Amino acid sequence: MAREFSLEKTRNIGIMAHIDAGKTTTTERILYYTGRIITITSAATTAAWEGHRVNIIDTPGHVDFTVEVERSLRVLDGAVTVLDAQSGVEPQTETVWRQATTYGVPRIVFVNKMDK
RNA sequence: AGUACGAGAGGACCGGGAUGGACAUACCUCUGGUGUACCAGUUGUCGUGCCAACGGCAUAGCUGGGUAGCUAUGUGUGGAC
Ligand SMILES: CC(=O)O[C@H]1C[C@@]2(C)[C@@H](C[C@@H](O)[C@H]3[C@@]4(C)CC[C@@H](O)[C@@H](C)[C@@H]4CC[C@@]32C)/C1=C(\CCC=C1CCCC1)C(=O)O
Ligand SMILES: Nc1nc2c(ncn2[C@@H]2O[C@H](COP(=O)(O)OP(=O)(O)O)[C@@H](O)[C@H]2O)c(=O)[nH]1
Ligand SMILES: [Mg+2]
Ligand SMILES: [Mg+2]
Ligand SMILES: [Mg+2]
Ligand SMILES: [Mg+2]
Ligand SMILES: [Mg+2]
Ligand SMILES: [Mg+2]
Repeated sequence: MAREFSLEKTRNIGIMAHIDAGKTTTTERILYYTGRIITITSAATTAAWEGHRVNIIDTPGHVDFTVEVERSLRVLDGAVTVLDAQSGVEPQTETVWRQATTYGVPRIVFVNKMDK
């Protein structure tokens, strides 16, 4: 009938980072918070945050699996680049950053592992 | 401590615990073995005059169990600090 969320409230985002940076943990926490008033599977997951629809795609970090990053950045609108606090930008962080730049995807950086 | 290291794959030193193999030793409470003067079942035959009950011989006649002792495959202990 009528779409439950308008175009102005849609966010198609991908979580990308170097290996072990915390993409899966971040996605799990995001899903938990959006679902409270968690198994991560499938290409994309749909959730709601503050009246906004959020499609999340969690990407792999290894350079061996750059296909997933490519095929996700192709269809995504925004990206969250996760950085390990102790090491900052790492080689696969650079690789995913260049892929996002090639696809012209806006990015927000998130420094995870501040407690480490 | 998935820490140091490592692009990644992977992946520690040092330290702290648990639990084994093999070996040694003591020991029989347990699990089992043996257990020829323990209990019981049973065949053939000869006896105790006969019935009943018993004895001899047949590998301890054979068979099912089995005390102590002696025992391992069983139970403790050791090579720690
Ligand atoms: C985000 C996510 O879920 O990544 C998953 C999904 C993932 C990207 C996977 C790695 C790999 O198997 C991938 C390939 C390319 C494998 C070949 C084909 O089967 C294709 C169709 C297949 C597509 C995707 C797939 C299944 C993931 C992954 C990495 C696993 C980590 C390892 C560390 C050493 C051992 C491996 C992860 O957990 O990050
Ligand atoms: N100390 C700490 N560990 C984290 C944090 N986020 C994730 N981790 C852990 O670091 C590892 C990161 O792996 P994962 O989240 O799967 O990351 P991915 O490789 O980017 O998908 C896992 O062992 C997590 O438990 C964080 O903020 N702090
Ligand atoms: Mg992951
Ligand atoms: Mg004994
Ligand atoms: Mg005894
Ligand atoms: Mg005679
Ligand atoms: Mg008679
Ligand atoms: Mg004779």
